[PDB]
Amino acid sequence: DELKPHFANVQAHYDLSDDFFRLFLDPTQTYSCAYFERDDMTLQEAQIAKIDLALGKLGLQPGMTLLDVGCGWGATMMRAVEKYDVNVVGLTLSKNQANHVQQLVANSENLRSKRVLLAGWEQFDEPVDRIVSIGAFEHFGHERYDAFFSLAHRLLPADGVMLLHTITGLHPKEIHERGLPMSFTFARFLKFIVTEIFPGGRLPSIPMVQECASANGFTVTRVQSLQPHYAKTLDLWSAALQANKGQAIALQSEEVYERYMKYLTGCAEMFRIGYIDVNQFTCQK
Ligand SMILES: Nc1ncnc2c1ncn2[C@@H]1O[C@H](CSCC[C@H](N)C(=O)O)[C@@H](O)[C@H]1O
Ligand SMILES: CCCCCCCCCCCCCCCC[N+](C)(C)C
Repeated sequence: DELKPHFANVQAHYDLSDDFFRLFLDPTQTYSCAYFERDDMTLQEAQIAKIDLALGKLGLQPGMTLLDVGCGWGATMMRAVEKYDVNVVGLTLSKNQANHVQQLVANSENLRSKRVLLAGWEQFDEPVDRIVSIGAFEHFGHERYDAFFSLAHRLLPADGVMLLHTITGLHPKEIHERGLPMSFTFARFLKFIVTEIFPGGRLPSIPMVQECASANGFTVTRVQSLQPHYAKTLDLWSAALQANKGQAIALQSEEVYERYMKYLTGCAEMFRIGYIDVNQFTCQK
């Protein structure tokens, strides 16, 4: 109400078709950087490793209520429930993800409380014990960053903790100063992504996040980069989508197929050269 969630911008991507995303994401449908804890893990094992890495920093205890901001297709929520025995609330602006997670909730045999809402954090006003947000922060926009942290710090308990996992990047007009190549290919890359893949998307800077967090009552006790892991994650995603080209075009179109391949491979290369990063910020209240 005070802040209208950007449903259209987010749904433009995530509500394309579950069957389409199923063509390149691992079984859990985790759509974020995996963690190859061991160099020989499969994409699936690596995604669970990333979920445990994030959830393991929140000091979870049975009965707690965990808030997942930008729950995607629900893998993180359901593992928090099954593995850590905490109640959960997931927020998403995607209709298909909400509907999908609602089915996981309907068929769950676990006794804990699980809720999924087709709503943004902008509309969530319930006290929670801990918060986890992986890959959603990039959709908030520069004009919501402060509002987001203020809300998170408010809803959390006295000794609350939020694990914010988000992509971060260097400004093109800075990579050029240090004498690094392809500063133009990078700027052009970012434009393509924000206009054809993630409308309204914004690339956060580590200093930016650090600033908004501290300025809102949080103490970032740790920053962990998984940069190299994303290049790998993206290469596995593009490898899968390519072998599924036929199903991709059939379910969608050659236009969508070609566009997503450019997106996936392009991102992988930008992580490979290190112009974009991904970090988990442990935010202590
Ligand atoms: N303002 C907002 N409030 C709630 N969810 C939001 C949001 N802006 C973006 N999101 C959600 O953030 C997610 C980005 S995709 C990441 C999904 C999941 N966390 C995973 O790691 O697999 C989507 O589910 C999108 O709907
Ligand atoms: C894998 C995505 C890499 C994006 C690199 C930088 C380009 C644009 C700036 C970011 C804005 C949108 C980010 C959306 C991230 C979505 N996922 C969590 C689903 C990957």
